[PDB]
Amino acid sequence: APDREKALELAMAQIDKNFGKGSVMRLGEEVRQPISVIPTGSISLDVALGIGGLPRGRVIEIYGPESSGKTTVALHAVANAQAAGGIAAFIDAEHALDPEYAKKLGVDTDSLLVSQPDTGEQALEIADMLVRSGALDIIVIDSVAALVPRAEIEGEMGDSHVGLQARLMSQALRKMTGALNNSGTTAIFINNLREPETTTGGKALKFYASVRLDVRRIETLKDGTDAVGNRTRVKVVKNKVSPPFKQAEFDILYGQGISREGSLIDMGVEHGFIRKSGSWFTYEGEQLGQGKENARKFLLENTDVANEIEKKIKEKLGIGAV
Ligand SMILES: Nc1ncnc2c1ncn2[C@@H]1O[C@H](COP(=O)(O)OP(=O)(O)O)[C@@H](O)[C@H]1O
Repeated sequence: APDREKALELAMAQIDKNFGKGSVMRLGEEVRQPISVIPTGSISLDVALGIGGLPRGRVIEIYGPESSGKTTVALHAVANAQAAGGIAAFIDAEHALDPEYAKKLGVDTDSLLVSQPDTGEQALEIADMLVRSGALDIIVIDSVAALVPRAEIEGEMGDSHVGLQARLMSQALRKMTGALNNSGTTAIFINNLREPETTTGGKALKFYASVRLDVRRIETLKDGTDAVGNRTRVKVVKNKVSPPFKQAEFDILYGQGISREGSLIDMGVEHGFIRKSGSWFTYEGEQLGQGKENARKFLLENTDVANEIEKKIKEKLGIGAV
């Protein structure tokens, strides 16, 4: 009488109809809902997400230690959203943002809303007010930790020293998500997890997110033996719109953003478009140079190649039709 796959498809169906598409899913599954998305600025991370980038109208949490490449992504995400003619807001609570570096990643700074809240309540509340005007495509809150409650800010005693900063973050997200879905704004929270919850407030963010990225630093790019950039490693630990747990890597050169050419090489090799004699890179017969850097340089100067490689890697995977 029983047929496990039949009874299982049925189960899953009911499950998703009760809690939302993606509440349960086979990892090897290949999602075909192309969503609305905001390119991460990293082809690999975009593919890692399985949907081409950050989903729209969702709470995204990008965590990791200082200098791991988080902000940069966050910024690239803002740049891509703006080229699509979208409006961006930046709830700054750290006062670190280097707009000069931002423009370099393609961000139109003169049109970027910025706010520098006095208290945690304020910060979130200002983000909420903006979000629910449906004008914004993306909003970035720098530093989950920085959202300290007002009571703590103003001199207030070690009396009523409850876990209020996390309750703060729960109530705020309880109501913002609603707006975020209707508005379609993607909200990236930047949780610098460094130095019981991930920064006190990220405990409630662990559940409200639709996507959580574990940004980490893994190597220092040198080519020979000198300071150039660093290779980041992102892990999609949570993904409610596609099979989670995938991993993507990329290079961020000092003063520049996520290296396109760099990626192209990586993405290329793992897909046999570009062959890597051991320590020499080549493409369709053409020699790119020894050392990932000479090739990087090669592809930067020979804009024609790279562009056809991007084509091939894209053709094979996505950013296409549906
Ligand atoms: N203001 C800046 N000027 C030059 N390079 C920067 C700047 N900000 C970030 N970078 C580059 O981006 C890399 C990652 O930094 P970032 O992602 O901003 O730190 P975090 O992980 O705290 O967000 C840095 O190692 C550097 O290569």
